[PDB]
Amino acid sequence: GSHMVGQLSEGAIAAIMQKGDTNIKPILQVINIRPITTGNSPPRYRLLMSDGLNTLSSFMLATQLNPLVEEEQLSSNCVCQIHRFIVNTLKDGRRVVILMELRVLKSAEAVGVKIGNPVPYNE
Repeated sequence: GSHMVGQLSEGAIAAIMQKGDTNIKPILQVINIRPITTGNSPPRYRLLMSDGLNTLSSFMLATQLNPLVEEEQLSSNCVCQIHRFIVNTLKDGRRVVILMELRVLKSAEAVGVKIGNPVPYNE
């Protein structure tokens, strides 16, 4: 039947990393979430995300969305649709993608596994 990767926006990560058009609404799977060091500032969560074809490790959650992580709605394996995001390219070429607005379409436990065979984007 229909493959699980059919749920994900295959090619969105390449598009974001090349064209940088933020007027798209890609559906992505969360692979991992990690808090980073922030000192006296609110926690920031870095995400490893998948579009089914690629993963990218440089996604960041806007802190306004921290409750999604802290109340355990946005977690490893869940599928989200991104509705607003910002691209911030660093001096070394790394392109950080900041997720501002999103919908959790399908919970981690309704998915259950990492979907497909995505490979890290590095081109």
